[PDB]
Amino acid sequence: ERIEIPVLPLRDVVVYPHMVIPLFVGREKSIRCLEAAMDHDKKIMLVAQKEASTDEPGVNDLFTVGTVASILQMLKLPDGTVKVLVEGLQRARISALSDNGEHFSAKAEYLESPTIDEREQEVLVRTAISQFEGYIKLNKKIPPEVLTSLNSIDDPARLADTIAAHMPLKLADKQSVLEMSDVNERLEYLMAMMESEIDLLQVEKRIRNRVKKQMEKSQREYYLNEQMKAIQKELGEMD
Repeated sequence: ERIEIPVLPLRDVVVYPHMVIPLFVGREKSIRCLEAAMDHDKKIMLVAQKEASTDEPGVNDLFTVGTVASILQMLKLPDGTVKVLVEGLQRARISALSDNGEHFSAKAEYLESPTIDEREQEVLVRTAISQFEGYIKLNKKIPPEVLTSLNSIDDPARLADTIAAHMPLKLADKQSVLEMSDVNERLEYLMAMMESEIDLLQVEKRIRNRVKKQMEKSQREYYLNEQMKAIQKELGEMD
């Protein structure tokens, strides 16, 4: 499906379908289009830029693929900056964009491509939820309950986007997950990201524990030895 709407660049985020996020916008070149799209069926195209998070992005500075996202609110703030809450809807490819003065006009696509063998994908889904489950245990910044809340949800595409959204992926991976149309492939990629992380978090934990035991052993040695002094002193001062 061909769609002809405007593009808002995101400095360092990727907004996945069914992901809700506050964007903070303070440019003379954005808000005016964030309003003109507000009263135009409430739908925005969200494309992230790349290397040198340059405040004045050109036309080659955007990625090929983005997210169509609806606007949940707009809110002027004490410093003149609009907090705009959004929800991502579906991914779409750039045919060609256009810097029409300030904002960006663009065409035109839609995400819609699954895979064969739903037995493999059944397993692969189960493996993914189960890996995430063990992942939040090591992450712990993530609400232990949005795991189980969306443990139910059928949608594999949505499962993968929920996992992507809740992990501290680098941009490149963020976008490559957006760019992958095959839901199986992105589930296996994210399972590779989780595992990598998990390993890293196990290394760091072991290190932190060796380090704590050392601090505690050293501190106690110093205390015991300030004791020995203070006693030898009180003893000398006797006969």
